[PDB]
Amino acid sequence: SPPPRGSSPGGDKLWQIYLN
Repeated sequence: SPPPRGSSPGGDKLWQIYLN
């Protein structure tokens, strides 16, 4: 998922579910 997080809605959403 996009590293900056808050640069892509789905990116941050599936970030917090993937690395978090």
